Amino acid sequence: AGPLIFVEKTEPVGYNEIVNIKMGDGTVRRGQVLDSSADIVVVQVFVIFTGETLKLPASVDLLGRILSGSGEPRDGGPRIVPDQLLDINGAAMNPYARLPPKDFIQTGISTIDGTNTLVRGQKLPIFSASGLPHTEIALQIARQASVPGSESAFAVVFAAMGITNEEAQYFMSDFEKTGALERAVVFLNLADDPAVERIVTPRMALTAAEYLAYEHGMHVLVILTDITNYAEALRQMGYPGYMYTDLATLYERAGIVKGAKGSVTQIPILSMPGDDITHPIPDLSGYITEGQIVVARELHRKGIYPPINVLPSLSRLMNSGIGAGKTREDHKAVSDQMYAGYAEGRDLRGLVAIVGKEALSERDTKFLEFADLFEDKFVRQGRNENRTIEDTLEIGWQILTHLPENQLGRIDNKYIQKYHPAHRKAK
Amino acid sequence: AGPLIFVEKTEPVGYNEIVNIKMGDGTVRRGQVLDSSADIVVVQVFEGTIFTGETLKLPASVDLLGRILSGSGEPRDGGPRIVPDQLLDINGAAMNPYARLPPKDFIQTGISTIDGTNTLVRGQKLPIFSASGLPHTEIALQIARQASVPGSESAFAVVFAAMGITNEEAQYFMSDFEKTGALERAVVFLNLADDPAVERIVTPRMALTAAEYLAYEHGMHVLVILTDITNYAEALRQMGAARNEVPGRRGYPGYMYTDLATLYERAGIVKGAKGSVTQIPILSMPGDDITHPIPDLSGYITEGQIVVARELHRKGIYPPINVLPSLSRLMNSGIGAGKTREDHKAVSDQMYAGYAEGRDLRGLVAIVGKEALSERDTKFLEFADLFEDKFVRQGRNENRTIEDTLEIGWQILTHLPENQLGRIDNKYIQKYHPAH
Ligand SMILES: NCCc1ccc(S(=O)(=O)F)cc1
Ligand SMILES: [Cl-]
Ligand SMILES: [Cl-]
Ligand SMILES: [Cl-]
Repeated sequence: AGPLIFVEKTEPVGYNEIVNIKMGDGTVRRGQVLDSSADIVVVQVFVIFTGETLKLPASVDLLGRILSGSGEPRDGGPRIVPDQLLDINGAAMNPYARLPPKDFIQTGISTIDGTNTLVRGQKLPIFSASGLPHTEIALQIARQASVPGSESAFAVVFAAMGITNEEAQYFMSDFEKTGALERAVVFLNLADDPAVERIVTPRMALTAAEYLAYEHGMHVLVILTDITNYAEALRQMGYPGYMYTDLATLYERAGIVKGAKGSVTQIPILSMPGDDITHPIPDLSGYITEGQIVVARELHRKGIYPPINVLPSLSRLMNSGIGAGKTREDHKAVSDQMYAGYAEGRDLRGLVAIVGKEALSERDTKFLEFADLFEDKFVRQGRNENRTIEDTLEIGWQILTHLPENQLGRIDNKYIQKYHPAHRKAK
Repeated sequence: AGPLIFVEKTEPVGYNEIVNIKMGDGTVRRGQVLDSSADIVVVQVFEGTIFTGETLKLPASVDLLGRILSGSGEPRDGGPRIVPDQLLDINGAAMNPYARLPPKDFIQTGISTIDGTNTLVRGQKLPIFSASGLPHTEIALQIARQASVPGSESAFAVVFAAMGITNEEAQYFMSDFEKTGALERAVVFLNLADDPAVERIVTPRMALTAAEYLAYEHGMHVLVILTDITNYAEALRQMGAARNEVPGRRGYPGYMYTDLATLYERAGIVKGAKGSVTQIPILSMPGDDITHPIPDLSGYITEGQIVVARELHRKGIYPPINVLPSLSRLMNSGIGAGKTREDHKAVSDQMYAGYAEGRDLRGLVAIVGKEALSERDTKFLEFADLFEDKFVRQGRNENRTIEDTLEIGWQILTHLPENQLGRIDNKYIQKYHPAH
């Protein structure tokens, strides 16, 4: 029933106790205690205890720290000294502007920047499944993401839920050794930590991102891995009917912030369970309103990292993040043409398995070969290969040369003459 | 080793047996047997350069319409075997029917969350993405009974192919097609769970060959509904050379990586441009990836998808389609003046944006409480309820024309302040808004 609000444990409470919760403006909401850890009370909202909301200790000094799901140090450092104590439920400060997401976030991964571009303020889930490398892709984006040319500084907030010890040490090591830590706040919730902390983890993370974005004028990228495990924690506390509204209190929290010098961008990982007997398939579609990045078993089976299939992927806001002054003027054309040539080449793989390879026409054979060049040169890149959008677009142009120039129906002749390697002038 | 073909069994055969096959075009192929049922052999052919067989054929005639057949094209309806005009091979090699033209123009399914916001166009492949326990079967059957091509000079037909189904489901589909009269414009292929696996593998090939024959030889727009590609894949991963082999590992046969493309290649406008083959495949998320790895179904998703949402199912709403993750990539080629109506794109864009905003505000309401939400936000919050209750919700038997759909859209859009309709041109507000 009713939505979840998190409260600091200041006095003992009982199950089903009726309580008041003090909101950031001095008003109070009433609810009932649902559960609690030793330090955090979970309240369902509709003489008596009046509770304070659970707070994040907020400071620019959160950057470079690795913390638990409850905000406590996990890196052997001192507790955070706060500038502000901010309600993590999201209710003390409305940082979001009524503005659409826009302008480019360069992940350095061609199958996102090139064909499915992430924009500032967007929520763009990675949609994956058991046994696929969504975790490596999330960490690669956390190492590589930037906002080319932005006057606002950039930060990452990386929140991992229900993870093993082994995973935790791997994530800490990767952030530390690459320097990615120095612009990040990292929240790690272990599988064995109290379960209440698992559901507080993304609220801590989004609070930190809102504080950096709005009070320090930053574009902040929040990567949340992964929401299925968060759904699991609600279930443990089919999925509960209130889960769909609860998820909305996570996916409402994204966008450009007031003043438009900062933004909160989310990339949640939505992984489908590999055995629905023990882990039922949750409906996480509420999070998918601005497109998705699809991690595909076919590509992984073929030994290609990252195994992202651009055809089912989409970024509904891409056009607000690309072109002259953002990426390059020819970006939309090249994206459209690669998409169309790869879709045609893939259908032609079907055709070769109907009529045989030697029956395909010479033109069809160019498109068949293009689908292989696309997967081998454009989709495939190294774990630590950080490609600028220029790099991405020039790979695109090189593999597009395999097609007959007269078959480039998605590219304006003005871009063919300016950028196609057969016509472009050396400057 | 190349393509898989399907052959009339006339004697027992062994695995990997070399066979000569007379093809539908009169030429001969040599190939190796992979598997068989009582009456069908699956053969992988060799390029160019013992048992001699003929290919399994569809008995193609316009008199397939009105008939209920098995996966192999045998009658299920107590009628006589089809009398063929032509006997066509079924693997996709027959006819060479497809044009190099883009899909376009409207198919009216009568369901608003398809036509209104994610429009199906002639020649498109638009999958329904769903999961166990959701009503994807009912949606597939509703579109089969309701679909048409408004204003087209070409005749319309449905090919409905159901794979791996129970006897009770088969009984229900027969009754439904018969009782509503949808049968007279349909060919129905029913494959049962306990029919041979190889018959399940042939089932979508029979169906697509019938659709290509009616589209290309008879100038029809044909809508092929395939339910469920997941159950097709669960048969495929146990057939022939795939048995107990693991995707991505040595021993897994190359043809497994291209089989589903032999189904999804088979759609489009046909030569002559008087007809077309449109597919609505059902892709149910299987739930058992660990124990039954199948070919990746994502290859089927290139022109959008219709997403069936358990949230909406649990709220009591049918059809429980969530338009926000749903997409039709070819929608703009099927809408607007002379296809649907000139305000269609604007109304869809505005519904989509208000619904997405309202759904975000269900999160903000939970964060701050209803009493704290602004008057403007409350109107959008309410709009997402009106969208779900009035536009998404429609009856199983309710066939809305596109005009019925746009009119419901306008009505619910009057709940928003007119100055908040930023995706609708003023020309359209004055012409079509209920207050003007
Ligand atoms: N808001 C209630 C209106 C309504 C309308 C139809 C149904 S149903 O039984 O067909 F699912 C349920 C509720
Ligand atoms: Cl902790
Ligand atoms: Cl669910
Ligand atoms: Cl695969």
